[PDB]
Amino acid sequence: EFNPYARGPNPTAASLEASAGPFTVRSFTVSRPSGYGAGTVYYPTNAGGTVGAIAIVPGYTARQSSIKWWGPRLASHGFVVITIDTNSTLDQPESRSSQQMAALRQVASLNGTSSSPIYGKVDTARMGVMGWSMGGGGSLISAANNPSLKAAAPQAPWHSSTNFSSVTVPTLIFACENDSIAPVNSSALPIYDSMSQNAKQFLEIKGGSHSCANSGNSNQALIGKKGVAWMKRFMDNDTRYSTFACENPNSTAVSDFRTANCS
Ligand SMILES: *[C@@H]1O[C@H](CO)[C@@H](O)[C@H](O)[C@H]1NC(C)=O
Ligand SMILES: *[C@@H]1O[C@H](CO)[C@@H](O)[C@H](O)[C@H]1NC(C)=O
Ligand SMILES: *[C@@H]1O[C@H](CO)[C@@H](O)[C@H](O)[C@H]1NC(C)=O
Ligand SMILES: *[C@@H]1O[C@H](CO)[C@@H](O)[C@H](O)[C@H]1NC(C)=O
Repeated sequence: EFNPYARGPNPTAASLEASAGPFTVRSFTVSRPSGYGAGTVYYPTNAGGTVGAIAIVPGYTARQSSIKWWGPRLASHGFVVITIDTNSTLDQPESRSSQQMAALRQVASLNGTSSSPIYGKVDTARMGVMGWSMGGGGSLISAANNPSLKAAAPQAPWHSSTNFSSVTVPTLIFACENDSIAPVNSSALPIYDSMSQNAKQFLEIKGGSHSCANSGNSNQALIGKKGVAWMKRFMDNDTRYSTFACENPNSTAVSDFRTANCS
């Protein structure tokens, strides 16, 4: 069927590995954050139609800088992306999930706000969640509590419980092989293995420390391709991205790859 959510040119490995997607990106600081500490909104100026919204949360002690690279990278492919700072840098996963969802709520509110740069740019029914470490755990809590979310793609996630068997949202877990903060064997892989009801994927970056998917990482072509492909496939229902979303990269930079129920 004609997909009313399809945006942008037909993807290629090259187009998805590039630093920038097809759309021009602008950004603004949120003047009065509603339910979180601070936020930057990244948006395409020329997507050609309304686009989904993604909210991204940092890890413990961390700020927008740790996750900022996702803002332009995703927005340039046709998303409105909010990177947040938490109320406290020492907020835990449940609080991070609440704040992530408050950020999505504010982006949806701004779609209806005539003074906003994202006035009329958002499809409030199509949302995604991403984040690092405790903000990754928070993303999985967000998905568990809000199953109408269309996609989740946390990185090096941690939560006090690894049991996300209730999650029905398509979930891509970025993991870091040599993580010594939230070891893969005790955190990311148990989380991945808990999820039985969803499309899901596990992508472990070989030799990576806990920060392996953060701003300034040396694998932006692969990690950015996978994140954009997952969000395109599931937030936009865009089957042009089915092979990019589901494929094993068969990459010497990937130490572990798993996927299930992917189409
Ligand atoms: C974040 O702080 C705002 C402002 O005080 C508040 O409305 C919100 O409830 C806080 N969120 C959490 C999860 O503590
Ligand atoms: C966002 O606003 C635009 C223009 O007013 C509108 O066409 C669109 O439906 C809105 N989004 C949602 C999800 O209602
Ligand atoms: C996770 O929680 C579900 C729901 O209680 C339970 O049936 C299951 O045993 C737990 N799963 C794991 C993977 O420990
Ligand atoms: C991985 O290899 C399989 C089997 O040869 C192939 O179907 C798939 O395209 C490969 N992935 C990439 C990125 O080429």
